[PDB]
Amino acid sequence: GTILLDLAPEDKEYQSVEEEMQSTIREHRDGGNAGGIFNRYNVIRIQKVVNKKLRERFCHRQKEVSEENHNHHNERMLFHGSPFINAIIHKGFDERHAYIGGMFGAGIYFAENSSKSNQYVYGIGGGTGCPTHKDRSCYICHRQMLFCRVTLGKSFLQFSTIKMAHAPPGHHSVIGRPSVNGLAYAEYVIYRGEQAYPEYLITYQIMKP
Ligand SMILES: CCN(C(=O)C1CCN(S(=O)(=O)c2cc3c(ccn3C(C)=O)cc2Br)CC1)c1cccc(C)c1
Ligand SMILES: [Cl-]
Ligand SMILES: [Cl-]
Ligand SMILES: [Cl-]
Ligand SMILES: [Cl-]
Ligand SMILES: [Cl-]
Ligand SMILES: [Zn+2]
Repeated sequence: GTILLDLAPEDKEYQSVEEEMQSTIREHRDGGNAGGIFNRYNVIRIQKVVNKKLRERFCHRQKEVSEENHNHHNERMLFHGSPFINAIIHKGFDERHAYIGGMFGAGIYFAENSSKSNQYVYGIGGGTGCPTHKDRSCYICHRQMLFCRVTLGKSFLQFSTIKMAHAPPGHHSVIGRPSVNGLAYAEYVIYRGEQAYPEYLITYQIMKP
């Protein structure tokens, strides 16, 4: 039931998304190992993901969370990267595919920094990089990430690794927060797929500095 609406680069909605993507790039602690060395993307395409059933599921859950959290669903626009974008835009996020070994356990991970999500596009820690050149810093091959609506509800703030299966009691999400001698950039984790909607599909390259 998914329809992808291609946005014209002249569209202000396209430009809004690209601006968020470009302006949230950060220098990463790993010197570029996972996601590559760049300070700018070349955006190839931005598509709006239209899926009535997925939207219904997302909205139903958002209403529940809102009622459970003093009428604040705390929706945030956040980036997601993984090798599973094609499945996500058709069937949604599915925590049954999330396993307990992750830094914050069996959840679906999002970032406020696009360059953090870019570290996951080819796998955890960038995997082995692009299929053709096996280069995590490939400047040739195309990449995709999502810019998603994410229902956070009441977030549990976590500063170090804790492998949990579900949000803590009374909460709807976990935020891995920067701390001294800890994380550098925030990571946002939900443990129910229906708390995210894959609003925008971005096709891009990283650019060589
Ligand atoms: C960013 C961290 N991260 C995730 O959050 C994963 C969470 C689970 N997802 S998921 O979107 O729910 C998901 C995972 C899937 C599939 C089909 C196979 N999958 C397999 C084998 O996993 C579909 C989806 Br709809 C994809 C995103 C991740 C990212 C890259 C690689 C891996 C293993 C996990
Ligand atoms: Cl416009
Ligand atoms: Cl980092
Ligand atoms: Cl193309
Ligand atoms: Cl829709
Ligand atoms: Cl897939
Ligand atoms: Zn390549």
